[PDB]
Amino acid sequence: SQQPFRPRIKAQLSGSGVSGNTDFEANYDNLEILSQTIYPDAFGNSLRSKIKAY
Amino acid sequence: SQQPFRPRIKAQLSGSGVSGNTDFEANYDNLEILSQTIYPDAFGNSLRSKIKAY
Repeated sequence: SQQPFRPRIKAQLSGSGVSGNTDFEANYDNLEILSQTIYPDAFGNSLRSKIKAY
Repeated sequence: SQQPFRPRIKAQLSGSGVSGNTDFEANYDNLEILSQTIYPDAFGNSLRSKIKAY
């Protein structure tokens, strides 16, 4: 269902987590999503033939 | 077979007529027929599309 498409990446997690008994809320890691929009493009070409006899 | 059409109406009589002993030929009435001619007319409209891809 061809539409302008939007592919997304997620960056690498690059935080220190938690050590030992510390719970996750002391260092939550941030998921980051980057995006791009790809709009379609129509293009074509045609060939016209001669008369059937030829 | 939709040809040009021609309807007709019969007009209503007027005119004095004859009185007494006067004979009919002294005032003949006119049986008047009126007609109209309706000629057909062709008319139409159109919508063109963009490329199938669009």
